[PDB]
Amino acid sequence: KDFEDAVEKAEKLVAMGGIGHTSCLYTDQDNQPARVSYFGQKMKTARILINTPASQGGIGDLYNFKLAPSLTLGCGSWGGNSISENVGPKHLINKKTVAKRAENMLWHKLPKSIYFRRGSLPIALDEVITDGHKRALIVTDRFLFNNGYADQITSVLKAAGVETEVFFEVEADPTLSIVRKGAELANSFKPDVIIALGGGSPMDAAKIMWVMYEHPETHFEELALRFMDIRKRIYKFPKMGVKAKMIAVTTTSGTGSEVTPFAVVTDDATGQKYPLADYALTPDMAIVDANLVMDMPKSLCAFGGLDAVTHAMEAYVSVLASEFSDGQALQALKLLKEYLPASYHEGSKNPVARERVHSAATIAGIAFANAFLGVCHSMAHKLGSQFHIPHGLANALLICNVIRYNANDNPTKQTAFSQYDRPQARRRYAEIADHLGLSAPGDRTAAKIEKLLAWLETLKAELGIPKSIREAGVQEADFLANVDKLSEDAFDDQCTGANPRYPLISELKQILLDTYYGRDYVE
Amino acid sequence: MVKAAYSSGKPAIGVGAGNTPVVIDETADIKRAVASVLMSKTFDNGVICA
Amino acid sequence: MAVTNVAELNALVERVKKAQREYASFTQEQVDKIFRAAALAAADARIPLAKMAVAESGMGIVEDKVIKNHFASEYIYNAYKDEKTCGVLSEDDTFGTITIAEPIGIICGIVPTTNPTSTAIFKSLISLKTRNAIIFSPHPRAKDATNKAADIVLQAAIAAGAPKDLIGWIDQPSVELSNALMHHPDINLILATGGPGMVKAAYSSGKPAIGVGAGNTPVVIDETADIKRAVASVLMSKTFDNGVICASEQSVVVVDSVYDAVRERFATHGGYLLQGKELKAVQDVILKNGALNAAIVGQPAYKIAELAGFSVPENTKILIGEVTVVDESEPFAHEKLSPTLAMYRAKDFEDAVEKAEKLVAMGGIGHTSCLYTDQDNQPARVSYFGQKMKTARILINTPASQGGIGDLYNFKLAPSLTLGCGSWGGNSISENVGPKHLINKKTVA
Amino acid sequence: KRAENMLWHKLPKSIYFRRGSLPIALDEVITDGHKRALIVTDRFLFNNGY
Amino acid sequence: KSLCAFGGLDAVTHAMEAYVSVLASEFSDGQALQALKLLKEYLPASYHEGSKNPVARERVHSAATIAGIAFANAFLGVCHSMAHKLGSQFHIPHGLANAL
Ligand SMILES: NC(=O)c1ccc[n+]([C@@H]2O[C@H](COP(=O)([O-])OP(=O)(O)OC[C@H]3O[C@@H](n4cnc5c(N)ncnc54)[C@H](O)[C@@H]3O)[C@@H](O)[C@H]2O)c1
Ligand SMILES: NC(=O)c1ccc[n+]([C@@H]2O[C@H](COP(=O)([O-])OP(=O)(O)OC[C@H]3O[C@@H](n4cnc5c(N)ncnc54)[C@H](O)[C@@H]3O)[C@@H](O)[C@H]2O)c1
Ligand SMILES: NC(=O)c1ccc[n+]([C@@H]2O[C@H](COP(=O)([O-])OP(=O)(O)OC[C@H]3O[C@@H](n4cnc5c(N)ncnc54)[C@H](O)[C@@H]3O)[C@@H](O)[C@H]2O)c1
Ligand SMILES: [Zn+2]
Ligand SMILES: [Zn+2]
Repeated sequence: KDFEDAVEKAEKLVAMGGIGHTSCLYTDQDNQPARVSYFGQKMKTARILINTPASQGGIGDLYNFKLAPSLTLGCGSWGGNSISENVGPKHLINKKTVAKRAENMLWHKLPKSIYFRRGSLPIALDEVITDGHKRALIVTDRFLFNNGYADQITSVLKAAGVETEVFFEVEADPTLSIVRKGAELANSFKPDVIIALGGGSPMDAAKIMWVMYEHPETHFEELALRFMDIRKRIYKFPKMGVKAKMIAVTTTSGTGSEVTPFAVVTDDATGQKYPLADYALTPDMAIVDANLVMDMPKSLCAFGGLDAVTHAMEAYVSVLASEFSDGQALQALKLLKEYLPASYHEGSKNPVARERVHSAATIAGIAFANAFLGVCHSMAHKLGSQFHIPHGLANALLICNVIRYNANDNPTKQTAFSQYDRPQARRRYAEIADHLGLSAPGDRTAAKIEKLLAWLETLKAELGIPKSIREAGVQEADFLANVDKLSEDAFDDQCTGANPRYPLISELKQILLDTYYGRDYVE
Repeated sequence: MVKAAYSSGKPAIGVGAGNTPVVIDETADIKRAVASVLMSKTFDNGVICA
Repeated sequence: MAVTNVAELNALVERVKKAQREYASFTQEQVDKIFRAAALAAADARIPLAKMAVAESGMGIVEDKVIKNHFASEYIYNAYKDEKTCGVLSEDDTFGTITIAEPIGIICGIVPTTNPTSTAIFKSLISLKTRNAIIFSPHPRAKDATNKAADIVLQAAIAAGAPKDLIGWIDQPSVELSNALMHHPDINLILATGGPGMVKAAYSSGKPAIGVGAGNTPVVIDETADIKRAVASVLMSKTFDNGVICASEQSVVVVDSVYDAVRERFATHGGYLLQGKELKAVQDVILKNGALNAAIVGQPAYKIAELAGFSVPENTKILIGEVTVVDESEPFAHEKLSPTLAMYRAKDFEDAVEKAEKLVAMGGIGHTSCLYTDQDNQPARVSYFGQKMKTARILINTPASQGGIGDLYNFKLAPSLTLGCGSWGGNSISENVGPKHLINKKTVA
Repeated sequence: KRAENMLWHKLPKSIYFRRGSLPIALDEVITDGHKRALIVTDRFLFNNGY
Repeated sequence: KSLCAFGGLDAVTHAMEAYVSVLASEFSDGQALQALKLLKEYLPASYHEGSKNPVARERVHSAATIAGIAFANAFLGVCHSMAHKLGSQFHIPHGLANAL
């Protein structure tokens, strides 16, 4: 009685004899394009013939010139076949492939402008004035707002005629609860530039509230998913910068978060530190000036400067370490060898040493933005979030054992990478020990690692660092009850995938036990 | 035969039988649709598949 | 819910057949929502699924099943992220052809015991990508790890928009319950991975079956190779999950020009060269009754020597036996599924390929070979090796465990954990199985 | 008092490099919505398939 | 071979003038010295061999860009000022002019 009833009767006529062989349809194929697609969607055959005699049109190269000519017409898995096509010579081939080795594409991604000198805070802030920005949001710490550090930015900004607003309610660790508070302030103010004034946690909380202001429907449970490789991850970060730029003014001289695509934020429901890593979190401008670093106390200068040593030391031995980030990893260790003892003792009376340490933390930030950290920062994120040890103190205790852990000739379960030839972390640790001049002109490879370990054993001695985690204020009844949970949490903290060794969970608790009791790790 | 060709343990490329339901709606060419059915169904007295 | 015998098995397939025919009418847009959310929660549970598969079977390293469950959930998502499999694939206006994709239907899924949870992630993701269902029948040794792995993908898909019962699994397998599933009248495909006794059974039921076989991996290291690369890549891939992976390096063939330098590079590192009494003490522990015993499959290298009757150091990783004959009488020329090697010596490069041609004769006819040489300065040897070896994939300067599966070291092989061998080994694919093998392309001429 | 001139470190937004990363980097400019491209080459590089 | 020797010696002068310049800061001193370390060890190897030592032809192609990181932010000295005039007057190719 209708066209749509005729296809219904035809669907029951391919039910009795032959499930997916061949149907046919006669209509004007030019004036009716909606009926030739409804008939192709309903009929469960292998070939759909239109205005064609089915004997000459079922076989190929007649009336169509695009079907493959054959006299054995397949029906697919509807009729119990495995072709669903016309059988030709391409079904009897057994294709054999020869796959040669290729290397993973590396990169060197930085902010668009890294401005740095002694007093280049207002000269760099005049660039964001002339770019047409009229509404700015400034994310600071609570200490920096009460000490006039946030007033050095608002005085230059409001003198040119922009609308500023200061969010000064971040903590030492940027939990997720104080991020959605600033993201609620963001879309109620609608800024055009987010200035992340601060050293660590004020910058990591500003990068995530840059996401939730740009795309307010993103889930934190999908940002914190651990990938195996970037450019092949499941949750792609959306393209940001469509209504808000990011300026990154740093104050502490230990963390290069102004150039790295990292944002370590706490979940605040289970108490876990999650390093969120994708290159959409890179700021558009990093301002590293040493006028904000002069009045830094001695406890923050020693915690920061020893953290930036471990930044350039793990980015040099990593598997993603190429020739582009080996010069910056060694330059940041040359400056931190000569000036970090001078910047701690002399403090603010020796400004030319406080400036070089503040630059060497950012140069180390160039290194591990493109060649990520190893297993020392994977354990330091869990050790710092469990017992409230500040970041910079945690990885300073751990670095002397990870160097003895990674420097092995035949390690158990070396990692998989196409660029990484063999386990060669012991040679690259010896290339540091003579670039810094720590070695005599005649030495073996195993003797240069001892002079490297003896250097940062005295460097932590004259900087007020304790010898163990027990001397840092951790009870043995509390540490030994969580040393199995922290050894499994550090296995999947997304910095594990760049270590030269792929660590076992039994080996990661051996480093944590030998660092609490003050021993040295021996396999 | 398709049930027997896939019953021996070996990779098999089998094909089956089949009907061919034809739909001739109201906007078709009646002089083409009738003369093409008579040509293809009498082709070798309809021993051809499809 | 549970399935233990044939009376409620037919109630499981009839539940799946009802819920698949309303999933077969989905669009391209609302399948990519399901396929993304299923892979998003399958990589989230890479840690607990890896600890269950070692607690159940006890034949692997827990740290290696993490990056195998991660490979089966984010590399399978990345290659088939935007691939047309549901609606109109192509269309020609000058020739007048429309190519429409379809589903196949219910698929019998047969997982092995070596990869009990990673293939359950892989076969589930490529099934609901092509809008069809799958019924799992796990190995009885590791039945609880597979049924838990398919449950995380199912409960994440229903929250995304899938039907109520799309992925089913046999809760308690048997040799009769699995045979009753393969002879069911309303399933259409058998995705079956296992040994050579299973491929003969998967192609014996009257149904189109996509089977894969086992296989050796003869390695040819000629005189112009990188010795520091070739030794360090064999140790990485053979100790990857203690060699339970298909296409792991079961035997190497070194030329006589660099045979001594390769042995010294193996001896100073984690390899242990077996000498004299220890060589014969391990040849009677691998072949039990003319077949590979299940007591050494996936065990570490110090437990195989402990089962043989001596003691190696606890940190040794590869048991090397220098053998001479290429035959079925030598037990070291077989597939071992354990960190154990077999070093052969050849007098030339063209003699090393001849010994490698006889090493793909015993176990696995067309699975995987390998070759270590400089692929730029020697283009005539990479074409002579590709013409002589009758395998499905030829790996050059590549660890065979990470290089047999795709998207690692090559970026052009299709990533899959079911590696075909072609009609040499009694298969019908000769490729890596992806979502393009479960389509049933329909043309409109 | 003496002050110092503001220095900088300005680079391209992405510096992709390895042995064969020409088509893997060209897939980024495909997904950015670019539909019309102009390629400025030398006369030798056009006649030699580059 | 004529283009490999003209180019690789040009990139030596790129990293050597960007290291002694007055705009040379601590950010572009590591990249200026890294590009001279790679051009010392592989540029004789990349000229003699060529495509028979690809791992040496790759490091020279990377060391020219690492030197490009150096003089993008700390500009060249007086050697390239004379080489632009010496090369445009007598048609000496760039790379040969600043090498002399
Ligand atoms: N972005 C990254 O890639 C990255 C890398 C490492 C660590 N982090 C995160 O950052 C945190 C470390 O940050 P941090 O310790 O460098 O800074 P911080 O935010 O921890 O600052 C420490 C405290 O000192 C005060 N302070 C900050 N700057 C000061 C100054 N100039 N003068 C006087 N007092 C000052 C602040 O009030 C603050 O409470 C870690 O918790 C870690 O999670 C991020
Ligand atoms: N689409 C196509 O490719 C195509 C083409 C022509 C015919 N056909 C089908 O074939 C039929 C034509 O009659 P037919 O006599 O060729 O069909 P048939 O099934 O009787 O085929 C007979 C041939 O198949 C083999 N055979 C039959 N039963 C067998 C068994 N149990 N075990 C092993 N071998 C067996 C015999 O060797 C015999 O020569 C039609 O009904 C049609 O559906 C299909
Ligand atoms: N081709 C590949 O990519 C690949 C991948 C992994 C493993 N494999 C092969 O599989 C083996 C892994 O060990 P395994 O114990 O799984 O091998 P196996 O042959 O014992 O296979 C076990 C599975 O096959 C099924 N099976 C076994 N015998 C059967 C029969 N008679 N009828 C129906 N089903 C049957 C069972 O359901 C079981 O889950 C290796 O030896 C390897 O060669 C191949
Ligand atoms: Zn740090
Ligand atoms: Zn020049």
